[PDB]
Amino acid sequence: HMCDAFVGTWKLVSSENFDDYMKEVGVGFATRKVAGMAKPNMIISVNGDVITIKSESTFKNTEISFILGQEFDEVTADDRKVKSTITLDGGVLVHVQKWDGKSTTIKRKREDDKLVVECVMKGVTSTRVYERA
Ligand SMILES: CO[C@@H](C(=O)O)c1cccc(OCc2ccccc2Cl)c1OCc1ccccc1Cl
Repeated sequence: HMCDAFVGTWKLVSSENFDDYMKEVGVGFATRKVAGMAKPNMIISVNGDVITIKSESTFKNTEISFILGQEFDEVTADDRKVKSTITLDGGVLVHVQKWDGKSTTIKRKREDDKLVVECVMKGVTSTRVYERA
């Protein structure tokens, strides 16, 4: 029941500073422009200890499955090959991605009827807000 309030189908409804986040991560111009248009649907499910997060959009479809605290390989939507670990901290899903001596942290939390995603790379934060689909 660890992630019950996250489970479901969610649709992106707002974004702030995502272009700048992507710049900080090292994403190139064309990918930033196209990816920045996307309004993904995020599908979160749990089966035993395994959490699956799918993202479906016009730009790319991604899927990760993981156990909390157990590192895994991830290919991001911008084609980074990262090592990821996702944990729960006080009801917030905390996702750290490491690649090329770089790191980014993505936090997902339930706030009212929304799922709020905060993405941080160095001093740059982006906020992505999802509603139930
Ligand atoms: C599933 O993770 C979602 C979420 O929780 O909002 C999420 C959290 C943090 C960064 C994300 O994309 C980083 C990216 C995406 C595209 C280009 C450059 C970068 Cl740097 C992201 O996926 C967003 C995406 C996922 C799949 C398909 C399209 C999109 Cl636009």
